[PDB]
Parts: sequence; C-alpha cells; structure tokens
Amino acid sequence: QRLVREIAQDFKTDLRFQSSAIGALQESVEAYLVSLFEDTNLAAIHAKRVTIQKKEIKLARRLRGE
DNA sequence: TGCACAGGATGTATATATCTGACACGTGCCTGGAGACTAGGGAGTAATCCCCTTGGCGGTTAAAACGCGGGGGACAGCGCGTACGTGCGTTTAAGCGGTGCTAGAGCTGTCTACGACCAATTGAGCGGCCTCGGCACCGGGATTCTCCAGGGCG
Repeated sequence: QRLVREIAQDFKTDLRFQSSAIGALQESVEAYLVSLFEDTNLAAIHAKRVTIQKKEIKLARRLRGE
C-alpha cells in the first residue's frame, strides 16, 4: 500500500486508491514475478548449478524481449 | 659477317556518339471545401450518501531481523582427443536471356433478398433477501520418511 502510494506521490498529487485494484497490481506482480523466477531458474540450470545469480535475471529478462 | 634503321603489324588507353532510368513539368474527373437545417449528445449544476479518515497512547502477538557452524556445492587448474576450422579439386544446378500460353485476377451493370430504421408487448433477466449444507480448521491415529550410529565389511 505505502509502496503504491509512494509511486503515486510524484505522478499526481493527492490521489485516492479504491479498496480494490490493489490486489490486482499485487496479484499481477506476484504471478508475473513467479514466472520470472521460473525462467530465471531455467537460466541458472543452463549454467549447470543450483544457484540463481544476478546475471541470470538479466539473461532471462532481456531474452524475453525487455 | 654482325649491326642499326625505316617502316609495317598489331594494342591501348583516349575521346566521341549512343542507349536506359529517373527526375521534372503540363493535364482534368473523382476527390475535397464550403453553405444551410436539424437535434440529440455533450457541458453544467443540485443534492447525496457513503465508505473513508484523524491522532495517539497502552498490551500483546506473530512476523521480521541478526548470528554462528560448516557442508556441500560453486569454482579455479589442467590434461585429453575428436570435432569441427581451414584449405584444395570436382559437380549440379541456379541465374539469366528468351518464348508460347492461359486461366485466373480485375473493373462494371441488375435486382433482389434482405438487413437498416421505427411503434407495441412482455417476460426473461436483474436488484433484494434470507436461509442451511457445504466448507474451514483441527484432533486422533496410522503411515511413511528421512537422520544418525555401528560393524561387518572392505
């Protein structure tokens, strides 16, 4: 909540957030980040180890078109 | 006899007339520009009510935060060999110049189904409600499932 409000502070001052639509942002963030951890996990498996590394997130990130 | 020369017999860049390709300029028929009528869709206001805040004490709990052991897994070093990198000659086949066709692509009347536009009914679908049987959470108990210590075995 305080994070979304923090991001909304410097955009439009004195806004209001409904009781809904926050669980949609958090839900999409969680569901997307889990898939990102799966693709990054596979990227770490391609290097033949059990550890996720900072370069793995960049590999699995940029390789998705970002 | 050994030798230099005067001129023909071939090359070769050099300069001139010649062949595509693309920019530049002059039209006239389907576009735009513009003028007037209708009107319903957009700008503006009057309550409203309704969930959303204001400010901060305490008490307590569950979650967040820190701290150390070490175990295993990331990771550097190094030798091997076979799997492509590199280099030849030999072949099959695309590029391209040119040809005879056609069958499907492409612009144009007819009318005729056939869907756009508009009254009248209603009933099937939406706001409101209030229950109970499926659901939430956990005990009881059996079951599996992994962790650690010999020891019989190297």
